[PDB]
Amino acid sequence: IVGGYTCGANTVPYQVSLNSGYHFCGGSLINSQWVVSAAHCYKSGIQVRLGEDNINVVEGNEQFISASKSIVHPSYNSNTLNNDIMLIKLKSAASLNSRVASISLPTSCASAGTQCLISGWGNTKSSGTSYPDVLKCLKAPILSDSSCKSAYPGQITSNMFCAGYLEGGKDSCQGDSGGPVVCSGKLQGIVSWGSGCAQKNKPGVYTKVCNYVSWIKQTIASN
Ligand SMILES: [Ca+2]
Repeated sequence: IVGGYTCGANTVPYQVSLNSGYHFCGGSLINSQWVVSAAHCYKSGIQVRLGEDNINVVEGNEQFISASKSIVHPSYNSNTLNNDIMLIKLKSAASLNSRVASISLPTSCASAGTQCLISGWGNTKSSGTSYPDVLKCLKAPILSDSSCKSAYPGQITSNMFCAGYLEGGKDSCQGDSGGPVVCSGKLQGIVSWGSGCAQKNKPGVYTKVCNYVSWIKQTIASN
């Protein structure tokens, strides 16, 4: 997250860190045994880390649970990042409390102008690199589809939306991928891609979760 603020320990209780010996992507807890992330975060041997603030210090609220199964969306296209969404099933159910909690799926798509919360442990610089150890937060609005397509000609599908600031300075970034975009207490987006980070006229692009609620619910119900 570039230009954000320190969330505070366990103030984003649905935020997960995906770990393969190191943090490499975010994700969102959507019930006690399932996590949603980005398909471009796929790898084998994922450990899901819940209840994290400082990802380099054991602080006492963590739950570490291995993935038993990963399901990349059937139509994921790694060249265009269309359908950039993946489901991860935990080997055992998480213990839910005030600091580890699930985020609700949306019943409707959010409109442009809605304010959302984006969070992650990604890079905090637009040039160069600095990775934080504690979770960072950013409040940002959903941009109109017209602004989004004008910023990224020929690249925005109906499964993507833009959020952020056309002036630049505030954005998600590398290492935030897979993490949540929450608006009005519902999961509306997944950190997916962008050109650089926090660059003028290049806002973040996010997977549009409301298009996938049917697939998510059907998949969870039979796996
Ligand atoms: Ca920790």
